[PDB]
Amino acid sequence: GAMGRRLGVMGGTFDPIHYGHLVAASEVADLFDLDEVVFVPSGQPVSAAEHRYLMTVIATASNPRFSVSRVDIDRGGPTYTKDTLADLHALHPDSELYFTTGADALASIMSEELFELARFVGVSRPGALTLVEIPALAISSTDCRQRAEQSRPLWYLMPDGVVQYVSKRRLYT
Amino acid sequence: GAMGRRLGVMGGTFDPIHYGHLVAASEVADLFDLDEVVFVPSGQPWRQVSAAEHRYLMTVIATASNPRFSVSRVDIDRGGPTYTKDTLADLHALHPDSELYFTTGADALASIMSWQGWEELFELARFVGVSRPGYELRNEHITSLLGQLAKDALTLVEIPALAISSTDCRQRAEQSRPLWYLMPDGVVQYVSKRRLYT
Ligand SMILES: NC(=O)c1ccc[n+]([C@@H]2O[C@H](COP(=O)([O-])OP(=O)(O)OC[C@H]3O[C@@H](n4cnc5c(N)ncnc54)[C@H](OP(=O)(O)O)[C@@H]3O)[C@@H](O)[C@H]2O)c1
Ligand SMILES: NC(=O)c1ccc[n+]([C@@H]2O[C@H](COP(=O)([O-])OP(=O)(O)OC[C@H]3O[C@@H](n4cnc5c(N)ncnc54)[C@H](OP(=O)(O)O)[C@@H]3O)[C@@H](O)[C@H]2O)c1
Repeated sequence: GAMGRRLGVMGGTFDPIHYGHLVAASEVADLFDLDEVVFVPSGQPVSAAEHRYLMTVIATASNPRFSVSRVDIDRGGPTYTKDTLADLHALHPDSELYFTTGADALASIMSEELFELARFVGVSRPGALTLVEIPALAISSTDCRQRAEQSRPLWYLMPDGVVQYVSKRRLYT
Repeated sequence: GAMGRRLGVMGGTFDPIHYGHLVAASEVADLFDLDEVVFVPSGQPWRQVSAAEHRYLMTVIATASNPRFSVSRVDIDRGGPTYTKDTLADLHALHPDSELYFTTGADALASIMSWQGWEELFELARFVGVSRPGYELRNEHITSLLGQLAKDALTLVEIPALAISSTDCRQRAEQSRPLWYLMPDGVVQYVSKRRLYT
């Protein structure tokens, strides 16, 4: 990008992924001049990992600057962000890494050397380490699961392909 | 539908249309058992908006894939300032056997409720005010007006996705910031190709 090789790392459970996440990634990419945003579904932080992976693949497929990595899922065991960053650094060693996730998740992970590996960006609804406010994050995976539980439509909260994956695999019923 | 023939009427300026609007229409359709939602881009405002045809076309682009959404020209072709009374009369004439459910933003519905002659609107349609998070009615006259209304005549529904606003979209466009995932791809491209907020 304009500020050198930079890579977003969008950590999350994504159960399900939705337009709030996609908007957040898109915004964070623009603000920090990122070349790409790798979505990394957590292995073990909840639907099976293959579902969360495929929903993320379906959702990001059409964007040339988004991709999905299985590094946390394929590692096995609990998911640590130091391992995610190590793996992604090994793949893109000439890029500066920008780890992006929900601000609340980011408030907990800091319970040290993580800052040697990456810059951290916390996203939330409004109200080194940077906080970015995203109005579309009023959409949440919790509402999405409840709507699916109650048989209410998910249209326009997420890509059609993800609306259909959730319905076809009966994910939250 | 499950409670009879019902048509959603989704009234707005739509400058631009966004996923908020589309989520709102989809949710109200489900909540009120509506067979169809007709989007009605507004004509002249009561303020500078993009030309009516742009707003018409973004709305067509955005609703095309949905079998239950359509777009009407009745307000853009009437001319003068848009009165929802005229919208409803026109749509009533066109869909004589449907109960109409006029749906718009809660703040706009309050303005409609402030207009002299509001009573005759409820002879033509039921009303749904869609609000975003943090919405509060701060009008004691309008609050008392709600008590004049029959059961199910007016319903308020909070839609988290209406945090996305047309005002924020126009600002993002003005600031060369991406609109991806706030609105359908076709609408992002329309805005860019017609250079709407430059
Ligand atoms: N020890 C560790 O290294 C450790 C510990 C905890 C978390 N983490 C990491 O933190 C990340 C987040 O974990 P999680 O999703 O399981 O947290 P979570 O507890 O499921 O969610 C916390 C909040 O963050 C939001 N959120 C999560 N991921 C997001 C994203 N990428 N973009 C925007 N909002 C997002 C959530 O909204 P939605 O529900 O709508 O997504 C929710 O409001 C993962 O990469 C995980 O590996 C690491
Ligand atoms: N006296 C009258 O009969 C009278 C007077 C005024 C308006 N109206 C009618 O009221 C409707 C709204 O007018 P407008 O768009 O010009 O109002 P507006 O002032 O531009 O909108 C006020 C608020 O309502 C939201 N909103 C508008 N239409 C919406 C919709 N269909 N669904 C969800 N949120 C919506 C707006 O969000 P966004 O910016 O994101 O859309 C904004 O937060 C139109 O059909 C208009 O003809 C009638």
